[PDB]
Amino acid sequence: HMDKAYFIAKEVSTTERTYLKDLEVITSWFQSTVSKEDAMPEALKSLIFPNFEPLHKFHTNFLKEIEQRLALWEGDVMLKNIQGMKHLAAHLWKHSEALEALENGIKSSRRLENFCRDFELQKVCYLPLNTFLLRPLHRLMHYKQVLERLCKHHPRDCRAALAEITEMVAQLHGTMIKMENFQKLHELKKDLIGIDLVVPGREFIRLGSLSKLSGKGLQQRMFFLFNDVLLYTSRSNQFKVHGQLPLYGMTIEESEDPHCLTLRGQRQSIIVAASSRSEMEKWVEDIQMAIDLAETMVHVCWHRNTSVSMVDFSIAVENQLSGNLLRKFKWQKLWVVFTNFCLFFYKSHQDNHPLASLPLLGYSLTIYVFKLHFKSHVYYFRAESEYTFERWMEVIRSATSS
Repeated sequence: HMDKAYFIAKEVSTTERTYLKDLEVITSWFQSTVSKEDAMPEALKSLIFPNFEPLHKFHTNFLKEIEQRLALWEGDVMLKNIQGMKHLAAHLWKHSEALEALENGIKSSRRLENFCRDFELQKVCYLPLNTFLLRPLHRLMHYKQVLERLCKHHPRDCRAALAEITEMVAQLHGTMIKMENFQKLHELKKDLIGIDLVVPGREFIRLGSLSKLSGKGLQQRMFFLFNDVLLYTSRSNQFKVHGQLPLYGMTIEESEDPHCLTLRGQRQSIIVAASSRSEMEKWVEDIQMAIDLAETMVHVCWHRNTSVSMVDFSIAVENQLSGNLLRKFKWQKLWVVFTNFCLFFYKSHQDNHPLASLPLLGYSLTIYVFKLHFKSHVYYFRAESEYTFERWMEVIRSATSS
């Protein structure tokens, strides 16, 4: 074909091909590492897997339907299977129950904790294990994004799919946010030492690097502003918390005694130096808005002096885009995955092991070929189409520089 409509189907199939590959990190890869141990209680094993395997055996049947229509071309398949997913919503409502359960067992069974982490260190678990339990619900969003873009292009059946998906996703908007802020709350507690942070009435705002001022000089420390408490590190294996600063009620003002600002709390007060001008201006609004309302990416941020928000996290999720393109410096052809604001390189399509991974924080996008410039490391990327070159920068530029 030779138009923007057909090119969409490629994006769908190519991102569906990795979606299944993510389920195969559970219905396949995590499955065998469970049956080999028999260490997971039959109460939990019959709670995570029964709600997951049908997703694979269906979306594989979806994939055989769409890729078939691709081969015929060189619409209806959407509304057909989208109407079919409605017989899967029940499973998706049991995901939040699972993620909460998968942590109550790690907080008790020391075997499960020592094993789950040991599984996370496998080279198929390219993302933290918890995030894989969300993918069945994330594929709901990226179906909306595709079917919306069709209702913009085409000048009747696509209108049914964007209507069906919306009502569906907006109904699953319940768990998709509860367990959304649950994961990045729990995973944060796996990188922070000296806390012992899972309060039911607690949310996550943002985190990042802010060169804290001290009597000595300036000291770059990590800052994790939560709903109620902003806490910070002290620079062994993980990040050792220094002190806490309960928000309500504190006063934050600008300063001159370095492009910075102070934070006078009702208890203790500290002076924080920003990384830029809009690193301050970003941190300020996130802080005061969490004060007024009160009435890993960690190592990447720390090592590059940038901040990441829940506001930011949901952005690099709506901007998930997998597919093929070519890469070389001053061509290698490889299957490339974009997820959690990070690049992932694969040898070929049907792999299950990342060749390498490019952390896209601080990288600048410039110029069917774009270029990801950063400090000294410079990469060139040639996309395989005209729409896929637009769509590639579409997700990258929105996750990298702006």
